[PDB]
Amino acid sequence: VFALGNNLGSTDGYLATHSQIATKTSKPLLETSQTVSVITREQIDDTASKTVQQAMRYTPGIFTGQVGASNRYDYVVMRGFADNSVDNIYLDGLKAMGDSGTFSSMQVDPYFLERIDVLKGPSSVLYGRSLPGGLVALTSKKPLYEDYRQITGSIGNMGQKEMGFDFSGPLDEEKRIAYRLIGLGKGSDTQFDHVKEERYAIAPTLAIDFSDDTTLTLQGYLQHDPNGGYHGGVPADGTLSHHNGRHISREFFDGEPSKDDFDRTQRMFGYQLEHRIDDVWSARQNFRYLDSDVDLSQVYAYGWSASEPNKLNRYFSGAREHLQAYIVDNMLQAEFATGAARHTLLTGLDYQRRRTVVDWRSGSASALDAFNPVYGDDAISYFPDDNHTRRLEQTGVYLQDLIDIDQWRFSLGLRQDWVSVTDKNRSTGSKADDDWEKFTGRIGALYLFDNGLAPYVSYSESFNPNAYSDASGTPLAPTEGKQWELGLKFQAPGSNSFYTASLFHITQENVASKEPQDNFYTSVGEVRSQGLELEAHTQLSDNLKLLGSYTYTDITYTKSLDGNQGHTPNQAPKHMASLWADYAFDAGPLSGLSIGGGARYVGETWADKENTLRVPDYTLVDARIGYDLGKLGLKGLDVSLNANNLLDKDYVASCYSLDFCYFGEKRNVTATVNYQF
Ligand SMILES: CCCCCCCCOCCOCCOCCOCCO
Ligand SMILES: CCCCCCCCCCC[C@@H](O)CC(=O)O
Ligand SMILES: CCCCCCCCCCC[C@@H](O)CC(=O)O
Ligand SMILES: CCCCCCCCCCC[C@@H](O)CC(=O)O
Ligand code: NA
Ligand code: NA
Ligand code: NI
Repeated sequence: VFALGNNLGSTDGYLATHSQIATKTSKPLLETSQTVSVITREQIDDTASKTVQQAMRYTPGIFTGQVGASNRYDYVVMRGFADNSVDNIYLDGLKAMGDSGTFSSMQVDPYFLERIDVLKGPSSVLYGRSLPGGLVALTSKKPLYEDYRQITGSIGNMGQKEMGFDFSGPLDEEKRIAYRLIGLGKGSDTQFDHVKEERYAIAPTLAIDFSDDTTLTLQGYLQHDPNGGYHGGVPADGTLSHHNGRHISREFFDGEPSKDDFDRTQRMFGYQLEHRIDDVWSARQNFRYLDSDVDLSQVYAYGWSASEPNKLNRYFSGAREHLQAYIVDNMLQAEFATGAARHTLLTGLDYQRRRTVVDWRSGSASALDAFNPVYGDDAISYFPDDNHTRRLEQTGVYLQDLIDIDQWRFSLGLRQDWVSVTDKNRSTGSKADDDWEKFTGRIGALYLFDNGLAPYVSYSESFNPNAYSDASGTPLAPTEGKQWELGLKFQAPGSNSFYTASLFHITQENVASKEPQDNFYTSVGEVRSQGLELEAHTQLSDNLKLLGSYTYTDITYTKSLDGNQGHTPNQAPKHMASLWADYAFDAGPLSGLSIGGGARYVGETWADKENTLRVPDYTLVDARIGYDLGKLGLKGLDVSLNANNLLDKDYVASCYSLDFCYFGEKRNVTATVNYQF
């Protein structure tokens, strides 16, 4: 039923049986030599996660707090590696292709997805450039071959309101052409004064069966965000502590209302072609093109002003960016036997190409009182403009073999990569132009016991182009990740329960390092991240689903010129844990009702790489109640009330440095109505 490039599992409540993310071909999680979590549509809905980042808050090895209550972009820190977290997202097989070094990172609304898979650790062997911590792969909704219709409505605090629809179905008498059309409109004042978020999006999709051997899928995703919510940060002095006498509200807005814009338009046109050649061979081509636009205009705080007492030193930052990008992945796979051994041999060739045109304005703004701001003084005092064109190109050739034999599952992969990047400075004339070729390998071995236990060991690699440069303005060499993972998976034969343990050790080399006086880097640092991840999904009866996680992460700088040579980076909790439970009353008095709840604990973190100051820990509580009106004669209609951060904690979710600390989201309460067919 076509495994190449599909998950092809089966899902039941919060638990899926298979995935494609570690292998690029459907494999049962139990027989897969990597740590892989999967978050279902149902999980996303039950926790009322507004955002792919928020949707990961019950998953071990993941930190969701990088910018606190900001929703503009999706920051997912994996296994301690925060440094280019916007780039961890892949969509229908293919990297998202935002440009991490500009304001043009892309955002996928969760209403368009059906699933989210997380793969832990270095993963370049099938994806090219990526992070040492791993990757997140989103799977979008697809056309259906029986008629389906949903309409959905939401109201909330902070002025939240959402409407959305989702029609799918067969288009022809013979059920070989199918559509899906998904639309939404969405808005929020946030917790923060004078800010809106706003989105309108629509996703059409056509699915065409060609002979008995081919499917073609045409895809669009048009999204427009006329407002970007909030993306500010404030000093730790006055947030984790008192500044002179005061404390700095979690509703505080560091900008100017008359100069705060964030307008993002993102359009994707894509296709997936699946083709069966023989009983042995399959091919598959995935492709997507992205044309984005960002206009941005903001005044933002950078520390206390040194001459004015209770006011924040502030700057301006404008941008107009046009990004155009494309990505294609070609795969050819064979299923054949050599004696006792089953082989699944994959080769493929991918190609990425990205151009981004960026006109950046900047300058200084009047200072602003941090407790009793007076807005209005929006005159900017401009610095020199800074205009660039930026291109990247990556090309990969890769080979994988999955060898099955007796109770062993083995895994081999190689990949050759070619990366070119170039920056034209249209303001000063100058040009950077640099290219690297990289080789990556992965090897895994798992053993599948008769009773449902599956120990596995795995070795694996990543590379990623370095964000930083040397004294001559040349980029540093790419960073290299290497990981040994040792893991244990369990599912009892009968049950719908699943358990996982992973011990891992990751090394990151070529990390940028600077002597504090210097303003240019050298690639001479190293980071080591090791820890333990536990994950439980339990069906305790037919009415009760549980998810449990625990995460121990010891990440430090094992080599650093900055003076931080045994420190833990910021945004890296030593401990995290979570627990979520949904109860659905079967029969009796409360039939149709559902209650669920959860708790998430995040340990203390450092505010700074110097480790001079702690961010306190926090436990947040989320809750829900739902009712199925099908019980009472209105089949398909149901209704829910959700609350995240039920106890309305103030807290600093994290800091990026002592100058930039971020508040966690306050209590968020959404009530929802869905009518199906
Ligand atoms: C279990 C108790 C809670 C159940 C409450 C169910 C009712 C849900 O109402 C939400 C429907 O409202 C959505 C309307 O939003 C858009 C309309 O406004 C236009 C804005 O210009
Ligand atoms: C109900 C959902 C509303 C749909 C929102 C999508 C907005 C996308 C803007 C696309 C504009 C270009 O296509 C027009 C052009 O080239 O001039
Ligand atoms: C086996 C045949 C492949 C099927 C056709 C797909 C070709 C994809 C074009 C990619 C362009 C790069 O190659 C350019 C390069 O960086 O050199
Ligand atoms: C059968 C396998 C054929 C493989 C074709 C490999 C082509 C790779 C060269 C293109 C790489 C660009 O991103 C950078 C560049 O070339 O400057
Ligand atoms: Na892994
Ligand atoms: Na938004
Ligand atoms: Ni616009």
